Amino acid sequence: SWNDVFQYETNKVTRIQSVNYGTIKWILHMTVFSYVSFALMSDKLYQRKEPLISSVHTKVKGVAEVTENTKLVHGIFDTADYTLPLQGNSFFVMTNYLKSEGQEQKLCPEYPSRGKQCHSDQGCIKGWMDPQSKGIQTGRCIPYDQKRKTCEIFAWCPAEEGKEAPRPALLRSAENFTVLIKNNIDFPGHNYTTRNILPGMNISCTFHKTWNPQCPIFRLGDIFQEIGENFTEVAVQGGIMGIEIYWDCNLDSWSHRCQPKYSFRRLDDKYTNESLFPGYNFRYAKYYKENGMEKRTLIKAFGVRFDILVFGTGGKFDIIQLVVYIGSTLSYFGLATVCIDLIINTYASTCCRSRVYPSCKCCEPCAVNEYYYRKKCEPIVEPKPTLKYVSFVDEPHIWMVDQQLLGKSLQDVKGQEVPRPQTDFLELSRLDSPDWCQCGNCLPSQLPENRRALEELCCRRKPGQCITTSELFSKIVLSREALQLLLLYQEPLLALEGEAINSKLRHCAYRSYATWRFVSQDMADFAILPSCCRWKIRKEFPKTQGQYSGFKYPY
Amino acid sequence: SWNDVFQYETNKVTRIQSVNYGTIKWILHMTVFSYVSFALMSDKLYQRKEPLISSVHTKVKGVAEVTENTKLVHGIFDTADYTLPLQGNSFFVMTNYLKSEGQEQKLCPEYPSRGKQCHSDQGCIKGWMDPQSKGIQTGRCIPYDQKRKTCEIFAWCPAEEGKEAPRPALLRSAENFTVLIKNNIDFPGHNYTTRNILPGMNISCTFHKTWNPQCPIFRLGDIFQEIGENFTEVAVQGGIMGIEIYWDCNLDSWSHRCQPKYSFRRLDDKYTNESLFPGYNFRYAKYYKENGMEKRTLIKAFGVRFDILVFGTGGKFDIIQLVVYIGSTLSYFGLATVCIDLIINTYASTCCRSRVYPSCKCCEPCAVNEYYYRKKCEPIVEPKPTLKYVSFVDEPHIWMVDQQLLGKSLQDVKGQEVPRPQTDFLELSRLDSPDWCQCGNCLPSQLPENRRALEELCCRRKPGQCITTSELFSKIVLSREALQLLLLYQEPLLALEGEAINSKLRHCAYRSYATWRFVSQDMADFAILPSCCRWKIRKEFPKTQGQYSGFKYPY
Amino acid sequence: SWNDVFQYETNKVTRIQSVNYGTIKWILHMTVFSYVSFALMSDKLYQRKEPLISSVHTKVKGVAEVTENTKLVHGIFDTADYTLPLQGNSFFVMTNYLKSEGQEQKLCPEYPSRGKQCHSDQGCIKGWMDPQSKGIQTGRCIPYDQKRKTCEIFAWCPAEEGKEAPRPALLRSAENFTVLIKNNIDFPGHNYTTRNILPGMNISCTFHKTWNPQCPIFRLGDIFQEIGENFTEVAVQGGIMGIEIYWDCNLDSWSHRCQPKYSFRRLDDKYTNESLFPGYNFRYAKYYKENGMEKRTLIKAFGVRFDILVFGTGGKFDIIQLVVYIGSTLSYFGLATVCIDLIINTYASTCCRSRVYPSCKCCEPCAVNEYYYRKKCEPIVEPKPTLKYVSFVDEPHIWMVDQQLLGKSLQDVKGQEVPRPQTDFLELSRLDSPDWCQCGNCLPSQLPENRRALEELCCRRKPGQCITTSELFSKIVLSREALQLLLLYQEPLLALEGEAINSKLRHCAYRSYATWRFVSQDMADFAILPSCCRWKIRKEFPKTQGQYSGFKYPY
Ligand SMILES: Clc1cccc(-n2nnnc2NCc2ccccc2Oc2ccccn2)c1Cl
Ligand SMILES: Clc1cccc(-n2nnnc2NCc2ccccc2Oc2ccccn2)c1Cl
Ligand SMILES: Clc1cccc(-n2nnnc2NCc2ccccc2Oc2ccccn2)c1Cl
Ligand SMILES: Nc1nc2c(ncn2[C@@H]2O[C@H](COP(=O)(O)OP(=O)(O)O)[C@@H](O)[C@H]2O)c(=O)[nH]1
Ligand SMILES: Nc1nc2c(ncn2[C@@H]2O[C@H](COP(=O)(O)OP(=O)(O)O)[C@@H](O)[C@H]2O)c(=O)[nH]1
Ligand SMILES: Nc1nc2c(ncn2[C@@H]2O[C@H](COP(=O)(O)OP(=O)(O)O)[C@@H](O)[C@H]2O)c(=O)[nH]1
Ligand SMILES: *[C@@H]1O[C@H](CO)[C@@H](O)[C@H](O)[C@H]1NC(C)=O
Ligand SMILES: *[C@@H]1O[C@H](CO)[C@@H](O)[C@H](O)[C@H]1NC(C)=O
Ligand SMILES: *[C@@H]1O[C@H](CO)[C@@H](O)[C@H](O)[C@H]1NC(C)=O
Ligand SMILES: *[C@@H]1O[C@H](CO)[C@@H](O)[C@H](O)[C@H]1NC(C)=O
Ligand SMILES: *[C@@H]1O[C@H](CO)[C@@H](O)[C@H](O)[C@H]1NC(C)=O
Ligand SMILES: *[C@@H]1O[C@H](CO)[C@@H](O)[C@H](O)[C@H]1NC(C)=O
Ligand code: NA
Ligand SMILES: [Zn+2]
Ligand SMILES: [Zn+2]
Ligand SMILES: [Zn+2]
Ligand SMILES: [Zn+2]
Ligand SMILES: [Zn+2]
Ligand SMILES: [Zn+2]
Repeated sequence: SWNDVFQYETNKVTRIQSVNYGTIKWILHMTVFSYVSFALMSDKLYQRKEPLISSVHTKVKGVAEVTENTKLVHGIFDTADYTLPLQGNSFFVMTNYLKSEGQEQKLCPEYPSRGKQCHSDQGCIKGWMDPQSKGIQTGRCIPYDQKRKTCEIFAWCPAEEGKEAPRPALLRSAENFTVLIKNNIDFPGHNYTTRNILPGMNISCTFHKTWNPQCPIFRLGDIFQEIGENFTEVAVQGGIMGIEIYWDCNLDSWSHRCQPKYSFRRLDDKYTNESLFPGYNFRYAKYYKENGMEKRTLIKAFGVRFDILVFGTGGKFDIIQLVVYIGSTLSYFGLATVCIDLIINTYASTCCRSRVYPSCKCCEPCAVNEYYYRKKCEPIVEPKPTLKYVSFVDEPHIWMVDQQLLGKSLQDVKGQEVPRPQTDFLELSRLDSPDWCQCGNCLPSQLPENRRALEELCCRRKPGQCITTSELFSKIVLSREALQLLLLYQEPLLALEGEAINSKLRHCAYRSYATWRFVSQDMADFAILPSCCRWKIRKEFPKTQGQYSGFKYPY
Repeated sequence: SWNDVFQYETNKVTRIQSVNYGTIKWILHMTVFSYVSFALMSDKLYQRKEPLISSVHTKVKGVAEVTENTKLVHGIFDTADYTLPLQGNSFFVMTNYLKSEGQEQKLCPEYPSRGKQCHSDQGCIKGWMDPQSKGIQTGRCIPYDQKRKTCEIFAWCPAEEGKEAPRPALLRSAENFTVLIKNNIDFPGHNYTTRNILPGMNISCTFHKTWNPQCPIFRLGDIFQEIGENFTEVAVQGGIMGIEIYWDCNLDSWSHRCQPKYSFRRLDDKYTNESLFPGYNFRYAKYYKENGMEKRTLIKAFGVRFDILVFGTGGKFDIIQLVVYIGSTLSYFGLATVCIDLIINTYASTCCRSRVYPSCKCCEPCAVNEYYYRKKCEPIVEPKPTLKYVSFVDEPHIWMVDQQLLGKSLQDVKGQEVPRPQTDFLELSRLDSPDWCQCGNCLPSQLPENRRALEELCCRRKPGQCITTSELFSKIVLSREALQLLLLYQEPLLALEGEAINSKLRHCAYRSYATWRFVSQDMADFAILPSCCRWKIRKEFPKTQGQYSGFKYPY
Repeated sequence: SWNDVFQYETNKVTRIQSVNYGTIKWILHMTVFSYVSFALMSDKLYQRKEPLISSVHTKVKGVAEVTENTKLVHGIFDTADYTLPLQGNSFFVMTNYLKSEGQEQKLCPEYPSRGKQCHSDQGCIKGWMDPQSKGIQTGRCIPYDQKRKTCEIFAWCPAEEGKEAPRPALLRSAENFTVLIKNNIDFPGHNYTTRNILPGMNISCTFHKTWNPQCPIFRLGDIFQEIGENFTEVAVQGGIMGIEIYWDCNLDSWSHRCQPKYSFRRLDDKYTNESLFPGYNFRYAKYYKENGMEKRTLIKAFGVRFDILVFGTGGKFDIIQLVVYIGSTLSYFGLATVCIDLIINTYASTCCRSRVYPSCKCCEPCAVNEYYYRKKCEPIVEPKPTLKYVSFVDEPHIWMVDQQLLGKSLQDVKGQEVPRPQTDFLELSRLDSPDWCQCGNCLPSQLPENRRALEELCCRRKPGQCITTSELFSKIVLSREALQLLLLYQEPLLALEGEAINSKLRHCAYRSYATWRFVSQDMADFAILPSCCRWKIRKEFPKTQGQYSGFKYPY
């Protein structure tokens, strides 16, 4: 069994000197290789990709001059006046405000915003909380001014909720403010970190997608203008703007590159329903005790929230990824074999000559695929007991019968026609009768009736001379000298005495007939001799005791 | 060499008409195809997936009525009173508070919380910072009330740290508050963006996992109740709640779909140790100068922080992903071949007939695999110098010797038994002696002693008649006419003169014996002639000058 | 066609008893298997990986004692005095501050920071906004102190912008503060959630990478010291520090593990340009009305922003991932076949014996690959009309001509030399003349001139005796008895009358010569008979009417 370990199996192959097939093979191989390499390079499937972790630090610069009114009030706003302490992934710049000073808890008329003007105390509801007004209704319609009256609410008073944002925006100058963004990223798996500002960078730059695509200083109005948004209009009610920072980073030494790409995107819907809080604002309150009364000053601050969104991946060569990709793509290199074998097996079909070629004679030279097919494939048949082969001297083909004989004579049974194999020319280049019978020599079978129909076969389908009348039958089958010579060839020291030699000669005659007619040993093994030939052989080599056994299943 | 380019190699194959094998093959092919397709469709391995980038904007609605006590104090809380300006990925709603007004830097008794009541100045430590009390101890135990005394600390005074949160929570009405969540997402690789609110959506809706699973307006109490949490109890000390927004988005036109799925999850541990800050609170201070004294008002605000967590992927068809998947799965289509070849090579074994079949005769019909194996495999042996083949007329098999001869005669040397090949019946269907010897005809070798044992072989293992006594030996081996005919067949214009013709006839006789006995040319090449036959041949075709060279290694 | 369904094709293979090839095959198989398994286990390519979603809750503990100056002012700072309400992914600890109390809108001298000292009103610019000073210049150079004068600005006054941060930092004690971090993560795809604090954990612990690598309580100074950063110096101007929490989590039951790894990283550049806002600070304003004047108190707060960065993946077994990996790696198991077949086809080359072996005789035993190659490959040639084979009795090889004959005689045409196939020894082990001619027997062709050169071939290249003079030619080719015997073998009941039998005998003689000389039937089919032999055959079997057709293309 140890030799069973030291075995190598290699496939048998046939080789063709064909220009067409070799050319097609190499073309397909090159195509597969080119696509595989292109995909590998384009998608960098040799790399392991890791997402980044980011930190953002922002700084806003700018002073706004605000002139508002009775009297002309001039003032300015600095960063502490329009920005919040947060300086990370988001920052807020106030662009407009409404302020209510000295609020007190008490009853006051609800502000007459859209559809808040009541006509009778029936319209008002006692105890009902109005989230819009931010107070509790007392169910009384009371005057708000000379020509309007509204529901009385308990709230911080005076209540200006629902008041329209001032137009134009008070902090319009914010269009001209600048923000510096510092972005630190890291790929912890690859142990790589970098930042968006490097030594030698200019500090007086201002971002431009063309001239200065790497300056991290942005004018807000320019941010809006780059994407077709009007800062002046958004400043009235506010909005949300995104600054996207994309890092497509290659961390391989021979191709190292990691720099940010900046882009902008509005994040609030422009056509938001008035009931879904259009824009962006928040209310900030300060609380103080004055005159023994606890009071509140509220500012409703409209502005733009800038969301800084940082995303990306870092790639570095990984051998396991490349190995997996190559394995995934290796099987595509059998395309040439699949296609050319398909061509060979398709043009080897007979129908491709009888029908296709007459219509199109350009494909006539493609008949050589029959030769390739016969040199490539060896068809064989499952050797099961009902398998039988018969040959008729009148006909040139062989007939295969692969069904049980339900009493019907094998002569009458139909069968699948198959070609007669060609005998090797090298080896050849040497020196009252039964109704089913018509050769005048067959005899009734001598087996049990259950299996008598097997031996009820003749040498031909039509009346004529028996095959055994030929001298070849006696030369090959009944020539005792030839059979003894064959047996001696197999058993040099054979003893020619007894009935055993007679049986051996009878079997050799059966084999000789079967090999002469069916040629192939696979067919010869399952062949069936005609009754005439069988009984002639048996008469030439009689069996003293017992009746003849007949054909036996080799398996 | 150019013709070497234009070559196509195709594998030689044998074909079997078998119902069982074809059925198994197609079943396995269909199984592999079905699993591959199912996996591709289920996991959408034809798609490239990209993670989303998100922006969240929240708005809380609701007014709380608070009645607290000496006197009955009625007041209300609006959004500016219980929410912070931040409206992004997280928002905070105050549900309870403790307020300390008019704090001053001075010495005060430490608040008598759990285990903070001292009995003597020894318990207190001078200069020690207590993070719980948030002051510096002076090492003196001083009275706090009539019946308790605590360590004196320098801190903002009066100090109420450690005071229990009021129960029930003052802002319980917050259960009935609502929040509107607006979520904007983008897949920048796929250049796709959408939002969680679309035109035509109802505004008076309230979220429900069944009735309104797409309304982005949520009642906080409902959020808690959906996951078995009690808002009333959490409101006392606070907590953290997660609102998860999942985007499983398909961006293919024929299957386009991108909508959010909402879900809730508590993020703070319910059974947190009292020493690990259970709940959620923060302390907010306002500073003011009154009476020339700089004072502080501190509010300890308990509440629920809502964390909005947005995650998901967007898939779109990619040809390279599909190609990689198909390549990864192509090799699974050789399963049918592997399994059926395994069956053929396993049932071709001899042991599978001698032992297995008697126990189970259902497997008797599976002996046909021997035929398939012999039609599929051609075993060959490495042709190395020690390779030899011998045949004995008494025995029916061949004996292979593959070891060096250490003086021992080849007759005595043991060998591996191998079958005698079958001669093509088509070609056959034609017209004082040494101790190791027992045929009475062998002679001692005439080589040098170092290699004499090679030629010390007989024609049989047991006493009997020599093979050469048969007429076949003279007909085939010693028939000068036959050998001349063979030589002329190979060399039509051969000259029959000199000793060269004698040598050629001797070699042809050796070849004829080797082909007759061993049949196969692979075995014939490495065969060894018996001494009797060899010396008989040499006598029939004597060599005038020199001793005979003997067997030569073909390689 | 139904039988076409029930077919199984298996490859024909040859088997070699070789120790070297089997050993190499098993070594390569084991190598491929070992690498595949190692990669699968190391990279856990059987797992589907999901990114986590995180929530962070922080709590800072500590009290700072600050003694600052005229008079000695002693005070303390608690969490509400140096922390902001936010307690999520980032938190801020104030380490230094500059405070400006009682600011008013009015004109004031610009603070004399680096290069802000003007000498004349020309240096100042009217109406220019200075983001550094945060005011509007009036274009007047006015005194700031006794020995310096600066540009007058309208701003919040007094303006201290540009003033140096105090050194040493006032809140140095913050080195000794602690922060507790609570981190909740979830893998929603795998439906797994955990947290960084579990029951039974010690509460008095403090983080250490060696002793306490799992305590989520961190001293800030220790955070800095672990990565070689000086808290004392960073406290003056501030900075940003990252606390990274990595979750490498395996969610398989047999290998379950999910715990955090903590690490630190400075996120602000240490060598930042003074014009790019080095450090970290923000300005916070409180607004109040005093004496009827609206005033502002501004604090410029320097400190450390701590960014808590949480990242990681969770893996769980997926069958589809494993199936894809196995399919991707299956094709690597053909390496043994590729390599050994390459060896066989490379050492089967002739040049590898004539040249390589003499230089290196260690490779002499590798000549056995010629036997393997001839037992493995069957070369065949495309059967196209110009294909011809010729043989010359003087020469021992065959000559293939694969080009059109442009009138030149086939005798003169050159051709590709090919070996003569070996005849099966088993079958063999039996009983005025044209200028191009030199055998004295050839005759001019009798075809049309367009195709006469095909038949203008002789039996030899050099003068000598004709092949047909041999008795073998008459025995094999002209033996009428042998040809009739062959025809009867193929057609047992053949009728020997008419000219049809003569034509059959002529064709059989052509076939016999072609098989005798070219041996292979593939070459015999396209062989060309010499004129001498052809005309001798035709004379022996004359054609009564019509001229002889000649060679015909089989396809
Ligand atoms: Cl969004 C935001 C961010 C940061 C701070 C604030 N707050 N909070 N309280 N006040 C402000 N800003 C200042 C201010 C706002 C409106 C009206 C008057 C006013 O005072 C003056 C007086 C003179 C010149 C300039 N401003 C806000 Cl609302
Ligand atoms: Cl968490 C948070 C978010 C947003 C704001 C605050 N702040 N900061 N300072 N005050 C508040 N809210 C108001 C307030 C809280 C407690 C007690 C009294 C009180 O005032 C009144 C008086 C009458 C009616 C209602 N409230 C906080 Cl603590
Ligand atoms: Cl960053 C930040 C976070 C949180 C709060 C604040 N604010 N905002 N306003 N004041 C503070 N802190 C308090 C304070 C800061 C500087 C000087 C004096 C001072 O008051 C006293 C008085 C006695 C003892 C201690 N402090 C800031 Cl600046
Ligand atoms: N192929 C084939 N073999 C046959 C046929 N008849 C007999 N045999 C073989 O010949 C043997 C039986 O010969 P037979 O003389 O009838 O048996 P006997 O009773 O021992 O004399 C069996 O092994 C059969 O395989 C036949 O028609 N075709
Ligand atoms: N297979 C085989 N070949 C043999 C044997 N003896 C001789 N030969 C072959 O015959 C040739 C030598 O014949 P021999 O008459 O001894 O050589 P001589 O000295 O030239 O006459 C060699 O090429 C051998 O391959 C044998 O026993 N077996
Ligand atoms: N291979 C080969 N075949 C030949 C040659 N000459 C004739 N044939 C074959 O012999 C047949 C023609 O024989 P021929 O006597 O000339 O034809 P006829 O006119 O019917 O008598 C054709 O089918 C040819 O394939 C030859 O030189 N080589
Ligand atoms: C922005 O700056 C330009 C140039 O100084 C000025 O013309 C423009 O009016 C400014 N915009 C606003 C809104 O003040
Ligand atoms: C931008 O908005 C402002 C305010 O409504 C308006 O005056 C101005 O014309 C707008 N500009 C454009 C280009 O729409
Ligand atoms: C919530 O609203 C319902 C219906 O108005 C009311 O019955 C309930 O008391 C409210 N909850 C609280 C805590 O006020
Ligand atoms: C919820 O908590 C409150 C406060 O402790 C309690 O009164 C109420 O019974 C609780 N409800 C449930 C269902 O546990
Ligand atoms: C930190 O604490 C240690 C031990 O109490 C003390 O020696 C050191 O001075 C403290 N650091 C500062 C900056 O106060
Ligand atoms: C840390 O910084 C402080 C402030 O500059 C300095 O006094 C101290 O020597 C520094 N320590 C080290 C180790 O550099
Ligand atoms: Na594969
Ligand atoms: Zn008959
Ligand atoms: Zn008959
Ligand atoms: Zn002997
Ligand atoms: Zn003998
Ligand atoms: Zn000639
Ligand atoms: Zn000739």
